[PDB]
Amino acid sequence: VSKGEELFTGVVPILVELDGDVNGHKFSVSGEGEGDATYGKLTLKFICTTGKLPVPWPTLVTTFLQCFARYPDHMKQHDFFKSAMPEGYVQERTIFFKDDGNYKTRAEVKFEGDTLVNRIELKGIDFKEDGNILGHKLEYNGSHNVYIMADKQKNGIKVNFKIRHNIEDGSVQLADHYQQNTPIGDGPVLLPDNHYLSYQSALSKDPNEKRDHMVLLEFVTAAGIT
Repeated sequence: VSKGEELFTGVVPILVELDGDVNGHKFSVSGEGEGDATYGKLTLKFICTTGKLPVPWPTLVTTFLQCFARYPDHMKQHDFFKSAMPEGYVQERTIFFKDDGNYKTRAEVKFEGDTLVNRIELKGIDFKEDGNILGHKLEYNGSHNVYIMADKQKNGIKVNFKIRHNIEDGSVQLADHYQQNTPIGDGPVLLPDNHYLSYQSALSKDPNEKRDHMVLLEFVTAAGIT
């Protein structure tokens, strides 16, 4: 097993730091938790440290650690994420909210000692002040697939997927995701055959937490290659 892989055989502490600006509404979020890739398990708690989060927490779920996905033994040569560790990779995304604005994110995911860290910058523009996002019309508790393909030319991967956030009136707010990952190091990485990650997610609250926050539990499993 490679250095990349063996770095995830046990429980790994996680730290996330995000700075955002959506239509001029600036905010910061700190996250802590742990990942157990053996079980594709993520347990996290995010806290808005600047007061009230100006966007719905559900819209930040996908932004808030694919290196913790459980890759079946027979699919191990297709795990790009762990292969780039500990040096890490840069994840870039554009998330288009149908009939509203878009988020553009840049995240540097890598190890700092024994801690897996993700430093994120989020920029949102063209949002409607009273739309489903800035107007907070999305339900908090709104199995889904994330499609991965190799991008040989850029020595990384290209990822695409759609999320449908539940609107309070019963409708749905589509969030179309376009993602790219590129290694930070100059070392070797695994370029995968087409496959996907299956997500199970659940949002909750900490009963003793007064700050605006989100408790997020996820189970991520690679599939698509039999």
